[PDB]
Amino acid sequence: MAAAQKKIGDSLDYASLIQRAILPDRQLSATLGEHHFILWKPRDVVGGDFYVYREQADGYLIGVVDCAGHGVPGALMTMLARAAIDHAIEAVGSRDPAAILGETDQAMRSMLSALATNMDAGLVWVDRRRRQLAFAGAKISLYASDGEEVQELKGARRAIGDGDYRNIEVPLAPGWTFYLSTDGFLDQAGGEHGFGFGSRRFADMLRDHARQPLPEQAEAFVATLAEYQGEHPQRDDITILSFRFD
Amino acid sequence: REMAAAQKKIGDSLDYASLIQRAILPDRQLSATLGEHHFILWKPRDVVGGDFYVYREQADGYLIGVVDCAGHGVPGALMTMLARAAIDHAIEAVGSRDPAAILGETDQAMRSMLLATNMDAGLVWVDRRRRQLAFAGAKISLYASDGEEVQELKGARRAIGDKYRNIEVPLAPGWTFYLSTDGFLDQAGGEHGFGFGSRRFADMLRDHARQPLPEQAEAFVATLAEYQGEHPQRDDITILSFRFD
Ligand SMILES: [Mg+2]
Ligand SMILES: [Mg+2]
Ligand SMILES: [Mg+2]
Ligand SMILES: [Mg+2]
Ligand SMILES: [Mg+2]
Ligand SMILES: [Mg+2]
Repeated sequence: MAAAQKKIGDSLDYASLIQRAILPDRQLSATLGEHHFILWKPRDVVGGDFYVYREQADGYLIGVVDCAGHGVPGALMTMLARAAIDHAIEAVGSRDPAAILGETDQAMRSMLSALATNMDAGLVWVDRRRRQLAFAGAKISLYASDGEEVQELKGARRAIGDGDYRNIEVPLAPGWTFYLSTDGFLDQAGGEHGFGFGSRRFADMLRDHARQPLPEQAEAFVATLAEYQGEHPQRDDITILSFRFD
Repeated sequence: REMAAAQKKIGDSLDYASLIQRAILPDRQLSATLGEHHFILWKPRDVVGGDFYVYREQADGYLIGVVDCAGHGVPGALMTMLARAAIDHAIEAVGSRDPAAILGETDQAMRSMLLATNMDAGLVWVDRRRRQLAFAGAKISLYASDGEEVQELKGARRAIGDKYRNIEVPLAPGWTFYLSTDGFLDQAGGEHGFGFGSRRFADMLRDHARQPLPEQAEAFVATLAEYQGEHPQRDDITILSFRFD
């Protein structure tokens, strides 16, 4: 009998309302408008992926997080990590991504006493006033493109909760689109042999669309994966948070 | 054609999600500091629930409490992660000695992060140095018994998320204290499928209040199992008990 399957589905659908409530959608739309786009597709109804955003007068903090697991266990991690990120932003400010990650790690260790509790994160402080960007990541990269060149600011090879973090500071040039993605989109199986999309198809896709309006890029990226994937099930939670300077 | 493998996947996922929820519980700290001066009864309705409990040891005393978040199952379990972190923030912002201030601050921390979102909580600051207690609750009571009388320090009839004060009380020797969510008192059973209730609960506490707390815990489980019979578990159950002298 599939009556139990209906019960769980209704329970998870309501749990997705809780997980959506912790996402900064409204704030992103109201402050960045079309100078951002969000792609957020959990594998199940609730996932282990989420994203953060904190607007300041002089710039903004923006990031993506992939907590251990997907489904319900991943979604539980997402609640803890969202609160751990808020604590960290309050303890060290929103301008130092490496300090935020260090403090997030500590806050997580403080709440969780064999359990996979590690998490990937890519955090960026966009300092509009001083025209420079600070990035710090644990197994998450910052991709940047002007439609000609594709740069990848690689994150540390260590996940949060196992590592000391450092910021990568780049000049902030106009005409550049930035992309923060979890592994899910790049790991999506598909195509002729069932290989994951990968870093090379991803960098090419970004360069190809980087100069385009971000609402158009978002649509093209969704249609590019839908096409690639075909009949293959979604392998992992997908998140792409994009933002553009001038 | 019956894709039953999905039901296995979800079951294994929930069982692993219960390891995450158990990791946020202060079991180890409670056992290491209170030993047999405490007992915990924690039984979610499903694999994961909306109920949890807190504990924070200080040099001069301890903070102990129970929380019942909106819902049960997975949605309830998501609320517990948020509330656990909101309680940590509140303890850091106002200290672990003012239960009413902790509840106020927990409410604010919850409103900043987030739909039924209200929650019940009963928080107690046990002062060892002043030989007193401070209690504040939102739809949760503090029960006390010496095996003869039963005292109930009632919490506000409003939940955290609607509209808090401390009730200070002296610690007399031979008294056992009990913090329970509504789940045990709402358990359907008996002759007419009625919930256990406050009067059967007070009598149960009085009947066992003189026993070692590991024995009380067992008697409480056997009392509900008997009452419940064939009735399914109606809600998440939590009983956190503590004793001084
Ligand atoms: Mg994950
Ligand atoms: Mg990975
Ligand atoms: Mg992933
Ligand atoms: Mg509940
Ligand atoms: Mg109730
Ligand atoms: Mg309840």
